[PDB]
Amino acid sequence: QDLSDRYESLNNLLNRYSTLNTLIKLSADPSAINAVRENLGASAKNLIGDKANSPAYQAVLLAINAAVGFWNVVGYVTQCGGNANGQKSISSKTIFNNEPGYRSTSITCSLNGHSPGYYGPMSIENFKKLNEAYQILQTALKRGLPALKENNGKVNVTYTYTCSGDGNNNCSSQVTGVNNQKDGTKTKIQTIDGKSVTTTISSKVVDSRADGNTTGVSYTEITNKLEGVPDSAQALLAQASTLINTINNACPYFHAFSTTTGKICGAFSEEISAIQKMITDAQELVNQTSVINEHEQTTPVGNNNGKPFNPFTDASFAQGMLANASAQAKMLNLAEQVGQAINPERLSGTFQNFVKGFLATCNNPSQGSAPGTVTTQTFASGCAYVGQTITNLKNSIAHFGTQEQQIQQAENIADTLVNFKSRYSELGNTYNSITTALSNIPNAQSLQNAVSKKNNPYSPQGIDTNYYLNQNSYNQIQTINQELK
Ligand SMILES: CC(=O)N[C@H]1[C@H](O[C@@H]2[C@@H](O)[C@H](O)O[C@H](CO)[C@@H]2O)O[C@H](CO)[C@@H](O[C@@H]2O[C@@H](C)[C@@H](O)[C@@H](O)[C@@H]2O)[C@@H]1O[C@@H]1O[C@H](CO)[C@H](O)[C@H](O)[C@H]1O[C@@H]1O[C@@H](C)[C@@H](O)[C@@H](O)[C@@H]1O
Repeated sequence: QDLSDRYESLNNLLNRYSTLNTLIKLSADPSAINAVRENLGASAKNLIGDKANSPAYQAVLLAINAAVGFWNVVGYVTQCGGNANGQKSISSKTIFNNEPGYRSTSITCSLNGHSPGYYGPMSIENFKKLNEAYQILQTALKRGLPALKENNGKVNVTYTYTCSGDGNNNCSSQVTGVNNQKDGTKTKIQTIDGKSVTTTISSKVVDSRADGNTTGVSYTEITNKLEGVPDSAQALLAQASTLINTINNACPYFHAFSTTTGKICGAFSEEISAIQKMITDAQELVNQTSVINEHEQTTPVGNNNGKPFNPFTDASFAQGMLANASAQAKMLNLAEQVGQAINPERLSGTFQNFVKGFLATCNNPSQGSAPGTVTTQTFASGCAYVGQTITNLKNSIAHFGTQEQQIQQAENIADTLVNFKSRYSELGNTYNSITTALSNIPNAQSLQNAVSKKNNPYSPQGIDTNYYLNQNSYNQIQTINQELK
């Protein structure tokens, strides 16, 4: 009926009025503002300092694990080969160790007679980039990711690959930088995510007839040791980004899922799309960290010398407090978005099957294997704890409800303080709208005292009007409103 709508609208406005009235009062009381500030600094600590219990940590971890896991699933079908500078080769076998190959802990790039590129074999230049990102990630994950507040942790990373076959120049001193291919070294300063890392490149030739060589051919083995690689959230998401984008940029031929021959960037476009979005949301989330750290909540507000707190003039801290609280809300929203992108309960079709049946599983034999473990059975499965990270992310979000409420409270109070005059007018304006709604309901003379107000020229806080709610009238209004229907 018409009248139900009038009672519903009025009940809602009375709820709003009462909440705004409370926001005004909270914003004029330093002991309440201080408790909300303290709760806000404590949630920040949680988000940025904790692991298991931080949705921010779990969302970063999930973005990283999705990328590593994607490669563990599709690597073994992805074709690679050729000689340096992305050139076609005749007989170049280049093997990368600690990679999820078909029944192997290496991937063999041995596609001869076809020019590397889009819908062809991945060039060795791209595989070298992909593989370095993958080794950094797997090494960092085995050791464990630091909390979002530790941005200067470091890891050492070592990996090896070999070249064999007549004319293979992917391990030549020209390409590696070493003094002598048979027995050589080169050290340089390499930039990774804006940091300087020391890199040591070693080269040796193992002759076909050397002791311990069961392969029946001569090969060159190249060792890359990176010391001091950054393992921060930021740096590892950059590596996850490099890994996924290098796969997309190369878009290589594969040869095996809903498709069993094609190009990786096509048959797996939906998965790539989700994982890029996860990395980007996680990076934006990590960017919110710096806003949080810049606006700390440790100092009590209010004047300490007897001056009553005046919200019009004594609230210069509120802008920082709003930036902080808004940035923490933003971190939660993004973390939730990382989770939604890959959660199999929200997916359908071949994307759901890829996630449940491949990405989120591990074929490694056993408490499962540690993170960063590659075995002869990894291929076609994620082996990156992706199923359990989805779960730990959903759970950390659900158990962060306490802090989510406190973040909301701080956003509301800080917004009020930043905009005090304007929020205090809005209270008055909500009053005025209620007074009209009241005047336009039937026979209801005894409800017209539901709100009232009084002048107070003496407020030491500039709060020259007091706003009231009559509890009886409110209750009656609430009953009447429920009783339709
Ligand atoms: C090709 C090839 O691998 N040639 C290397 C050779 O053995 C081969 C045996 O694998 C196989 O059983 O027979 C084949 C003949 O059909 C091969 O020849 O082994 C020798 C000695 O161990 C390698 O030579 C040495 O290492 C090089 C870098 C150089 O210092 C030599 O002076 C040293 O003796 C030989 O490698 C090739 O050597 C030539 C010069 O003879 C060129 O340097 C060439 O670049 C080089 O091949 C390259 O290095 C290989 C070790 C291997 O990684 C290959 O893929 C790469 O292209």
